[PDB]
Amino acid sequence: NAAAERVSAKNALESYAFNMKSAVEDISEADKKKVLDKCQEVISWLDANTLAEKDEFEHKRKELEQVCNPIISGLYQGAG
Amino acid sequence: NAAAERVSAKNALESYAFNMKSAVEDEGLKGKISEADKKKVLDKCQEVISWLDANTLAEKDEFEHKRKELEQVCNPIISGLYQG
Repeated sequence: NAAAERVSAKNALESYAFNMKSAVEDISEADKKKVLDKCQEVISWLDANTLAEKDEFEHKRKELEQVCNPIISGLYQGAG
Repeated sequence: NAAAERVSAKNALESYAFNMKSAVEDEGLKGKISEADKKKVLDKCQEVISWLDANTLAEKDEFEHKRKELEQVCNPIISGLYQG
């Protein structure tokens, strides 16, 4: 149901943001900062948008994963 | 340096295609990724690799477009695996 989907999108975003902040504090130093700052911006956004709609959460999670997924996986490297 | 940015973009695209391909072909992701997700990732990796073989001397921003295309397909999967 709608209430359930909304909270699930929200928890998906929150937990990714915090787990990524932590993960990165176990790669480049500029890239660390990129992740941390983005997680921090999503966290502040989440703090002010606790009752936003499911779509808004999912949108922010896409933004977050776009920045963080490549850096944390090391996927861009090796070919050089 | 334009030459270097171009090469960095090409390398990142190449790295991603081959590394993702290898990641999902991993026998230790059996039942962690759905067959549909896996086939999708693999097909896109192959198409990119095949584009790159034909476009070795393309412009920086063409490699970037291509890379973002690959990301849109891979990111949900990557996120799904870091979530589970």
